[PDB]
Parts: sequence; C-alpha cells; structure tokens
Amino acid sequence: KWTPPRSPFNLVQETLFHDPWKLLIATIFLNRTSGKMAIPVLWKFLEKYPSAEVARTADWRDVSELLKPLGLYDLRAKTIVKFSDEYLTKQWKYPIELHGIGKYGNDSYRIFCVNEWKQVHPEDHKLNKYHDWLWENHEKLSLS
DNA sequence: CCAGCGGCAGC
DNA sequence: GCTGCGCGCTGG
Ligand SMILES: [Cl-]
Ligand code: NA
Repeated sequence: KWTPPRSPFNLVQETLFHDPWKLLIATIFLNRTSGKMAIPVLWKFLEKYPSAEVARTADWRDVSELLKPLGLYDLRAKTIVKFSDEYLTKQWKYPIELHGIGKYGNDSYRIFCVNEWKQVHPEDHKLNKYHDWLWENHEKLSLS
C-alpha cells in the first residue's frame, strides 16, 4: 500500500520501488556512475537476468560484459551475483545487511520500498533533493 | 584537448 | 581512515 510519490527530480527509484531487488540493483548500477549511462544498461541487464533467482546463478563474466561501458565492471559483476544470492538466502530486515549495499542503497530502500522515509537521513545529492521535497510536501500529497 | 566526475568493501 | 575499482560524459 506504500507508493512513494513521483517527484520533479525523476529518481529511477520512483519507478522501481515495487521490486526491491530491482531497485537495489539500480543503486549498484549508480555507484560512481551517471544515471544517463547506467539506466539504459540496467534494462538490458534485467532483460537477461529478470530476477535474483536467476542472477544468483549467473557467470559474473557474462554480467561484466554488459557492465563494461559503465566502468567498475568486474567489481560490480561479482557484487551483483553475491548480492542476489544473499538477497534470497540470507536473513535480513534491511538491505544494508547484504553484500554490495551500503548507506545509499539502504536509504533508497527505506524511502521507496517501505514507508520509513521520515526515519531516513540521506547523504546523497539526489536522495536529499527527493527527501527534502517529501518533507516539504507530504501533507499536500495525501501522506501521513 | 583532458581533468573531474557520476559507492562500497576490504584493509 | 584510506584505497582500488573504471568507463564515458562533461565542459572550459
Ligand atoms: Cl540516485
Ligand atoms: Na552491505
């Protein structure tokens, strides 16, 4: 029932919130990488690996071939496979407990995937813009 | 032309 | 705290 509102800042989290694995994959794609380049590659990745169930079985070299033009391609290919494994087989309440997700991915999860944005204190240029705007407008957006 | 820039783990 | 990973875009 939690739907995060669309904002004037067009965070890709706003469209991926319904599938936490895809949202978290997107945050990994945005590690020191511009969204203008990363997000078109994200759709190619999700076409080949539509779920964590299959991503945890992937050969990281195949993933790295897709990530090549984004940089950090071997590093994040290995991260994506291990992250997808832990996402499905490790006990967790928040995704910061999982390999490859830190404060930025975790803050994204707690703003977009669950209704905990009032408890989040982001330190990310894009998250701050969205989160400040939410604090300033939540009453007019029929929120609590 | 070319330096700066768009998280996370491991140590 | 500190460093390795890393491509293409950006803009003076
Ligand atoms: Cl972002
Ligand atoms: Na983590």
